[PDB]
This record gives sequence, C-alpha cells and structure tokens, in this order.
Amino acid sequence: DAVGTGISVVGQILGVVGVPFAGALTSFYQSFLNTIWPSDADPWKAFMAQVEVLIDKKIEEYAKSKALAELQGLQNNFEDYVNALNSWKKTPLSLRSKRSQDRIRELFSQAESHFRNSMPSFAVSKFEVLFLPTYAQAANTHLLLLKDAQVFGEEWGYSSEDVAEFYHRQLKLTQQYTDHCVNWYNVGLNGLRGSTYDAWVKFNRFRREMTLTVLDLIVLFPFYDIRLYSKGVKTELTRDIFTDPIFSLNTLQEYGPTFLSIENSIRKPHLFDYLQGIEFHTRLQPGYFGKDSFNYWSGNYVETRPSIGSSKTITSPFYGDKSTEPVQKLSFDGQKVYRTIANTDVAAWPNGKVYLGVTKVDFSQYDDQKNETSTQTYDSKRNNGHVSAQDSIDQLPPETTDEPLEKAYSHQLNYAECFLMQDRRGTIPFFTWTHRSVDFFNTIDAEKITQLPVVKAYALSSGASIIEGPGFTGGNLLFLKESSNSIAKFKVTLNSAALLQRYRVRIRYASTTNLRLFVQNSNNDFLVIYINKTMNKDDDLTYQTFDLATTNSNMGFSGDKNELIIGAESFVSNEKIYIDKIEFIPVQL
Repeated sequence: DAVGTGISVVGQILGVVGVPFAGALTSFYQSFLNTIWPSDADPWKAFMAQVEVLIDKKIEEYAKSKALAELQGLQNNFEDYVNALNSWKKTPLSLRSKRSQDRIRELFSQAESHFRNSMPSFAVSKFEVLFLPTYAQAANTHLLLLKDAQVFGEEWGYSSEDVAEFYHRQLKLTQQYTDHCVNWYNVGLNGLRGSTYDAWVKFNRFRREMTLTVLDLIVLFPFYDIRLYSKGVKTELTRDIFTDPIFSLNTLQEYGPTFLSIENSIRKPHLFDYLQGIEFHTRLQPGYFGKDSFNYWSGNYVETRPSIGSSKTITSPFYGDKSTEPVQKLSFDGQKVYRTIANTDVAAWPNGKVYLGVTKVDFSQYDDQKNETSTQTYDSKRNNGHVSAQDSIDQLPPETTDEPLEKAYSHQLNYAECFLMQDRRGTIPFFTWTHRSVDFFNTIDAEKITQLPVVKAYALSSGASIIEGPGFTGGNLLFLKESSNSIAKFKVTLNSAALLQRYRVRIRYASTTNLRLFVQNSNNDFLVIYINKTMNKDDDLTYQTFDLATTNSNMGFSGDKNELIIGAESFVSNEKIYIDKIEFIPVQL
C-alpha cells in the first residue's frame, strides 16, 4: 500500500537519523532496498497511482512510462552502488586497492549523477500534484546518497574540491526538494477546497495521505547533513492526523456537515497534549416501526492532559447532542490507544429517511509500564445487529507486520469529536491521532543531539501563540507577539549519563529582526542567544527562512526536577519571529 510503505520508510529513516552519520556505517541500505528499491518496482506503481485516486485525475501514459523507466535505471545503479559499498566497508585498510577506490567512486558518481538528472521525470509539466510521492521518495534517496560523499569521500580518493561540490549540492537540493514538495502539496490541497461534506472528506484524505507519504519524510532531510548533525539526532513528528469520519454517509452523503463548519469547528493549533478520557453521550434513533430503533452516540466531551510539567486536564467544549440515555466515561490515563474499531447501524423509513450512528467502538490500549494490552468499549446498549465500519489500521497501518501491533503501531489516539448531520440524521464522529515518535518525557539524550519541539512546553505566555506550521517542520510553530521573560516553560527528562553531561543549545527559528533570546534552566544557568534576521516581513516561510542560532556557553542539569524557560527581549510589533526546535548538543570537551 502507498501509505503503508510511506509510513514504513519514515519509521526506518527516523531511526537511521538517530545513528551517527545518519547510519552511514550500518547495514540500513539493505532494509531500505527491500522496501523502496525492490527489483519488481511495485512500490512505484503504487505511488504513481496514489494521487490519481485522490484528485481523480490521471498522468498521461507517455509521462508515466518514462518515469517508470528512469526509476528502473535508478534502482539498478543504486543497488549496484550499495553492493560495492558493503564490500568497501568490509575491506581491511591494508587490503584496500586503487582499483577498489577508482571503482567505488565511479559507481557513486554514476548513481548520484543519474539521480541528479532524473528528477525532472517526476516533476513533469501539469503533473506535479500527481507525481508527488514518487518525487519525494526519489529525492530522499538522492540525498541519502549524497551524504555518503562526506562520510567516505576522502578514503575513496576524492579531493577537497570534489567533496565540497557534493556538500554544496546537498545543501542546495535539500532546500529545493523540500520547497518543491511543500509547494505542490499546497497546490493540490487547495484544489480540493469545496463547501460540501464530500468536498471535505476528499480534502482531508489528500491532507492525510500526502502528510504520511511526503511531508513526514521531507522533515528528515536536514539530518543527512552529517557535519551539522554528526552525533545522531533524537527528534519526533508532532503533527495531528485526521482519519476519515467513522462511517460513510452512503445515501446520507448530502446530509453531512458543511466544509466550513467542519474546518471551523476542528480544534485549532495547540501545545501537544495526550488523551486522558472520553465522555460518551447516547441517544435513541427511532426506527419507524419501533422494534428497529437503536441507541447511538450523539455527542461527547474530551479530556486531554498537557505535556510533561503540567497535569491539569483540559476539557473541550461539548461536541454534538446531549444524551437521552446514560453517559459513559472512559479514561485512558496512562494508556496508549493504538486502535479503534467502530460498528454502525441503520433504520430506514418508508418515507425515504435513512438514519445512521455509531453503536460501538473498541479502544485497544497498550500500557508501557506494565507492558500489558487491553480493550475498552463504548456500547450504546441498543442495536439490531452490527453493520461494520472503521478499523483504524486501514488508515494508519503499523510500521511493520512482523511485529505485534502494540509494538509496531505508528500512531496513538489523541482526540474524538462529534459533528451533527443536517435534517437530523444523527452524528458522525472524527478521531485525531499523533505519531508514536512523541516522547512524553521530553528526554534529553546523553550521546545524541536532541530536538525539543517548542509545542512540547507545558505553558505559554500571553504574547505567544501556537500557529500552523509551514509544512516542512513535522508539526506547528510558536509565533512571538509579545516578548516576555517566560514565553514558554518546559520540563525535560535526563538520565544519569545525561546528568553528568553539559549541553550547548542551538535554536531553529525564522525571524525578521536580530534579537536576543534567553534560555534558563532550574540549575540557574542563564544563556543569551542572539538571533539574526533570516527573512523580510513580506516573505513566505520557505526552507531558506529558517536558521540555527547558538551560544558558546553551555548548560548542565541536576537531579530529577529539571525545567527550562525561554524568554526574549522586547521588539517592535509587526516583526515576525517563529521558533520551531530547541536543540541540545552534548558538549564533549
């Protein structure tokens, strides 16, 4: 499946990126070949067909076969290279010959060059939204390969000049490939904007599928720069994912909530939080003949708990209709809900009125602590049998199938919200999921470079707001309106090895002015960070607008109650400052 491969690749890359030199010295390439570059090229036909199905368009035959051809040549070159590479890696120094050198280089320049020149084949005119996943996937390989030049270049025989041409190229394409993907995503996304419920479900499916397959991959590209991130990288994807509405309004399609009411009712950008519990509200759906009436869940309240550092729960507004029957409360405090299976029911009226609603949902939860799996259920307590409906794994497959689901899932439940149908047909619920990569503990690694998404803070000041991300950061950003000393507070987790260490702090931001930022910890370290102008006010948030500001003073931590506050100095209104990640580098003096 296109999405399943995508999800699987992003899981492999996330782990490889956490290995020094982007895992360049491990056997990652073997798994990567089986998954993305298999001999039969099945994966490609899947990506090539994935978007046709989403925008309901097609890629002309010429364009489509040319692409598969370029892809055949690329798989070959690339596999050729990987084999020459395993050899090279195994060869004792003493046994490495000029023949080996000349040969491995010749292969590298061939794969890299073929890749460099193929790219346009997946970016054809009038076929950008439809070639998207293919492009992102080939791009990602070109970059995974170019970095190899910085790791092996010198022992392969390349000179300074040669090696630098590659680095320069790498920096230039990381930017280009990133921007291309975000650009065509917005173009396709916006092409699905309509006013209907139907228009929405299509709009939200492209949004999801393209995120799992492209945007989620594009965020990893910067960690291939093994000079800027030479220690391995510990990061996470924080964005929300909306699976499709729990059941399909077959004859009811027309009665679904409008586009705007759906996009204006959904929960806006916020600090990352976790599911605590769901309060189910139930009502009766009468069948015309009474014996065929059923209870279904009409509305709900949801409780979410903030990121580490704050326990206070957040109760959402009431969603949908108040119960007519008893309310059921489920609390998932301390559990990871990795799957939901809903069952539906119907009651057709002679006068043509058909009615639907959810009579049941099973929440398969997993407990990290006790390492136990269990289930929890919402049963309306009245139904004529079970028509089937949504199974989460079909939309959000796991990272591998040869792994127990509770150990291989890719997302966890985060929110549930009911929407009402027009002409009183009932309520259709929506679920929201977050990536399994999210560390609840905000752990700072002792060896690796750690990225702390700014949305992992547990508190924000009045002058700061969480805003929708540009597209290539894997989540949302913090916008700075009013500078204060406690713009945001975080609590982080360090282990013993991590406690004996000191850390240099780097900050990924985008700003229209130079300014000083301050970082404080409860260990009384106070660091001043001068950020510089990276864009003009009238600019858009593209790849080149973000940068890394750092300080030459480091900080250390103590014990188990570590907190971090970010402050800033005053700036005039009208200047835009966006902060994305706080990075910790273990200063090994």
